[PDB]
Amino acid sequence: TWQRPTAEYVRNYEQWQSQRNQLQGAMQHFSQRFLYQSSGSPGAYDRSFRWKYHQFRFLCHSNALPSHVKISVSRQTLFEDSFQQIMNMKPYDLRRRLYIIMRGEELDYGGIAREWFFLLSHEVLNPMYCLFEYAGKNNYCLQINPASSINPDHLTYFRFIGRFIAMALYHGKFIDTGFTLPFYKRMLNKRPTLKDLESIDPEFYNSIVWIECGLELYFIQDMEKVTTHELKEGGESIRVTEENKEEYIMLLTDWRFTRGVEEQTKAFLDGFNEVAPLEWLRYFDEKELELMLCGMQEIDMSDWQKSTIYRHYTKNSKQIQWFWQVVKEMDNEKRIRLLQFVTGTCRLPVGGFAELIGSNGPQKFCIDKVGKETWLPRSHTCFNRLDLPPYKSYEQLREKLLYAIEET
Ligand code: NA
Repeated sequence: TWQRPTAEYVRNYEQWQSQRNQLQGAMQHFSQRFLYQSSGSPGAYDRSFRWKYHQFRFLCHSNALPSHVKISVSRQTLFEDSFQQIMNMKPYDLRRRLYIIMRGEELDYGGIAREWFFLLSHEVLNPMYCLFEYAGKNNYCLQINPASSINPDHLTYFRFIGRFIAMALYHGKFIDTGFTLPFYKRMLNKRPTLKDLESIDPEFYNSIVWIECGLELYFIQDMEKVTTHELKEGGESIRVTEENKEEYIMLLTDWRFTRGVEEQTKAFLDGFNEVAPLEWLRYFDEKELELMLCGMQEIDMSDWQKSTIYRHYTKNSKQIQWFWQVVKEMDNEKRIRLLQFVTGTCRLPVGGFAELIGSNGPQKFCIDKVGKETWLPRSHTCFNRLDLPPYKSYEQLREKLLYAIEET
């Protein structure tokens, strides 16, 4: 199906199948995700996630056509069945209440849509289709495959994936595809930063940082057969001057997050926007959007504490005592946000904090002493690591930690 089989296609195929067995189990765990209880108005603006969710919800109700639509599918042909129906419906009818009819299976229509959204959100990752790939080891750091074109229907598929994610959000259902924060940034129209490069391509991040005694470069980029690309008009001709670089770094970073995925992302965003206008997400930051789409979980504090590792610090060290106390003080939603800051996602694997994964593989939540008291804490999400300055007080740590976290 589409791409010929590489050695690495075979590898990714098996991971996906295993994922399907695992997913079959995993639903019980997925069903205890939650957001907020219904309300229509959300009351007076208060900067909180709660208010934003309600306001959004409200927009979805208010603009909903009445009655329902039947989406008819077979369990073994979920992707293909869903695609046809959805694509042949007219986006506004997807705003009506969803009745998902699983063929041959007979009360809990909410329960069925929930499972359908979950299943389908894994089925789209199928290495056949060639839509996505992973940057790190195993299934670390999802991204659109630059070579999605190998599948000649790929843009239509991306458009459908767009409607599907808009429907999850529009009907308040959770998906589990694994999109990254920079991908959400793009749905919000925020420009991903250099910091964000570290999340997805840490070594590329290092090179950009290093970028005066340094070799020959051109406002051009080589992307892979091969084809080089302009990076602004007639860039081949335009020498990057080892002291004239911002244009290069900026455009580079921007290009790293748009290399060979421009039409695919456009197509994804038109699909989303037909169903639920992107304008409606205006209040959300990229972590809040992830939350809307994936759902909150209860963060088990003790699981967190147990499976944390330290560097130049023990559990006894004063700064870490202060850390855990502050975390305890936090409500669940602030615990999630700290989780997103340090690991780049609000999703926790099946068993909990021992299984945590980084770029390199198994990689538990880490805290090292590294800062400058005047510096705020910082993270390296590829390594699930918090750099926590050896602060000189509880209130020093608490202010800074809270600040870095709600920062955007
Ligand atoms: Na991570």
